[PDB]
Amino acid sequence: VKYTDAQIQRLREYGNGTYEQKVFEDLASRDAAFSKEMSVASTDNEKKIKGMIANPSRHGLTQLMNDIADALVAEGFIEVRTPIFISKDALARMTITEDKPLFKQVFWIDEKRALRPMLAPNLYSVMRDLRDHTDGPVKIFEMGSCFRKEMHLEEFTMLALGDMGPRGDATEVLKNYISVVMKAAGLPDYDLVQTIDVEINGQEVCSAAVGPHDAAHDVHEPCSGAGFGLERLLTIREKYSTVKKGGASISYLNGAKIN
Amino acid sequence: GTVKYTDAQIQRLREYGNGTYEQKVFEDLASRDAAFSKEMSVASTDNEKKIKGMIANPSRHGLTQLMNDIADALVAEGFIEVRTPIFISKDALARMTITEDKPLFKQVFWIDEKRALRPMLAPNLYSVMRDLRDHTDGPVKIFEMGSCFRKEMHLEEFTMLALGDMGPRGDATEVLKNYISVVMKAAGLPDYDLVQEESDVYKETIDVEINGQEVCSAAVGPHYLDAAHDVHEPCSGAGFGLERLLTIREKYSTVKKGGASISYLNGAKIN
Ligand SMILES: [N]C1=N[C]=NC2=C1N=[C]N2[C]1O[C]([C]OP([O])(=O)(OP([O])(=O)OP([O])([O])=O)/O=C(\[O])[C]([N+])[C]C2=[C][C]=C3[N]C4=C([C]=[C][C]=[C]4)C(=O)C3=[C]2)[C]([O])[C]1[O]
Ligand SMILES: Nc1ncnc2c1ncn2[C@@H]1O[C@H](COP(=O)(O)OP(=O)(O)OP(=O)(O)O)[C@@H](O)[C@H]1O
Ligand SMILES: [Mg+2]
Ligand SMILES: [Mg+2]
Ligand SMILES: [Mg+2]
Ligand SMILES: [Mg+2]
Ligand SMILES: [Mg+2]
Repeated sequence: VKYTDAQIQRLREYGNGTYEQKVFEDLASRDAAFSKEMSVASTDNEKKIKGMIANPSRHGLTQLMNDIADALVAEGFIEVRTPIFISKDALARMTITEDKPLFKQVFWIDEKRALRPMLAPNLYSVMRDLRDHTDGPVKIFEMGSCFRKEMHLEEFTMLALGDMGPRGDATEVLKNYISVVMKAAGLPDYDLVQTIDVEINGQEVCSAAVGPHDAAHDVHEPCSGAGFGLERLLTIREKYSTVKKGGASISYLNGAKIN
Repeated sequence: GTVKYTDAQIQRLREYGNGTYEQKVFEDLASRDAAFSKEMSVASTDNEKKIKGMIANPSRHGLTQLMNDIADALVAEGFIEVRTPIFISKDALARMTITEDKPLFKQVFWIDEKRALRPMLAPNLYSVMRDLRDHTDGPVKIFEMGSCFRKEMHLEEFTMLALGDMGPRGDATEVLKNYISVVMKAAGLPDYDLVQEESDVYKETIDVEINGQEVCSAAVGPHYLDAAHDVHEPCSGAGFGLERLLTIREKYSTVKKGGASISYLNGAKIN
């Protein structure tokens, strides 16, 4: 026997073990193991919360953001912050129009504005404007909340980075930026898949592309960028049993259930 | 003289300039207009220099840096940093006494019939604080920094720092004043006034004001609000506007330049 579906959900509520691989000889031994792992999960959870209260730390998601950010600034990236609201026109220039599947996932605020589902539209705008002020390449990044109707969260934290202007072996430059982020995140082992996808054990954690060409302009600047889901990265690194425990929450705090 | 820059001229000067244009007086319209022309060119020169410096010396964002400076100070004092969802429920708003007939209710961005963008951090922080009380007999001290939203020194999206301290050791007002001091000093704004102000939600607040400008509202309770969140002990909290703090410290001429933007970056207009 394995743990039942309901037992798996019960174990993952307070526990961060790997429960799905466990196998047993009969119901009696499944049930004995379940009772023991439930008790251990709950007591460990309680001790972890008592530890945060006793010795508070920066939030794990905030820490991950700072670790990546300082690595990117050291690589010459400017940090930007852009609004969570974006325009319908801005989405349509992203090709996210009434027919695209993502469009149905957009949270509208009024007839003309939405919560951003991605950072790219704002980031490309800022990169283009900064390039008006320099002869050299412009490298920027942003970390912030994005929203989609729905490892899926309705609110999730994206890291988006971009590099605009004269490059030189753009694909290798982008792969190096991915390396910088993944190593700074504490996840040095990953797979690149095909535009480039980053996977860990088959789970996508980043999508990146060279030359996402900006209908407003006949002639484009060379551009590269990459978008990472930070709750996914944190979940994988800390081995949390669901993606709902390491990010924003009123039930979980840094992996532990508070209620 | 008595002639000032026109309101339109002030807006034009502040678009790229961070000077103090509202102070200028002139003898006549000709002198006003000649000064305007000169100071518009200064403003755009200074703005371009700031942009070029940012490109030559990439850095963390000013708002992010302020957030880190204050957060590290609060963690050093034993505050837990929490992150909570931007979405909150209509019922959560009602427990704050933000119901259909209140003015703040009119400022809420609704996502659907039952959910809204949070206009304040208190609803989620009350929930987390109360749950953490189940795990300790001592003080419960938490803070969050994050975006709040209100239909509208006012932004529609702004970054609140909110802190809560439940079951403080000592007098709740004295403790609140001390943690306000920790924040303001860590923000680089050690000179400020505390002023009692009226509040629809809190009855009375203690506000932090710098030269008359509110940057924080804080309160002990009141009891009805605490009890609505199942809190039955001395409690206090405070909410700071981080863009307002940064604007005042960096002497930016509007509140739109130091936070999130696709036009401004750290005080400079990029378009
Ligand atoms: N729009 C805008 N923009 C910018 N900024 C801003 C805005 N709004 C606001 N802001 C800021 O924030 C702060 C705070 O807020 P308020 O106060 O509301 O505001 P007002 O008064 O309205 O203002 P004006 O200027 O218009 O006049 O407030 C609030 O929200 C409050 N909530 C704060 C607080 C207090 C207390 C408490 N307690 C507690 C908690 C939690 C838990 C426990 C306890 C909390 O959180 C809290 C909070 C202002 O100042 C500005 O800066
Ligand atoms: N709902 C979500 N919750 C958490 N992370 C997300 C969510 N949507 C996207 N991400 C993260 O943002 C990154 C940006 O990629 P992108 O917008 O192309 O995602 P996607 O193609 O919709 O992903 P998925 O196939 O995993 O749903 C994704 O690699 C993922 O890590
Ligand atoms: Mg998706
Ligand atoms: Mg993808
Ligand atoms: Mg107000
Ligand atoms: Mg006020
Ligand atoms: Mg106030």
